Amino acid sequence: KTHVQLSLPVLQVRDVLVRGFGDSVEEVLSEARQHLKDGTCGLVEVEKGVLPQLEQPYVFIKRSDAAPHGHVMVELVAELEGIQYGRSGETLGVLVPHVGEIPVAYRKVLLRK
Repeated sequence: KTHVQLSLPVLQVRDVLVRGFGDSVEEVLSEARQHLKDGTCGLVEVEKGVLPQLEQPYVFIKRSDAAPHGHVMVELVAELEGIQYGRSGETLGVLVPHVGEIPVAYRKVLLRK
């Protein structure tokens, strides 16, 4: 399938134990895609002071369309030193590895895979 319905656990930034996917734009996008497929991917909602608590490069999920079965359509955009790799809509949050942190909510997304 070109798209996969996912429910992403929403994590508080101060709970997150692994604060990024790796060390290059290509690696973080790769790792994010693998974790999204394996159901081992969390979402941190971006507010004032969140991103400097996480590791660059960042992986964002961004709205790709204006929501089948409640799932918002999204795609991945990476960022390193203020340059983004991809072009998409509004940020729903930043992706991080999920290693058993207790979520505060779930974000239903339809991922262009």
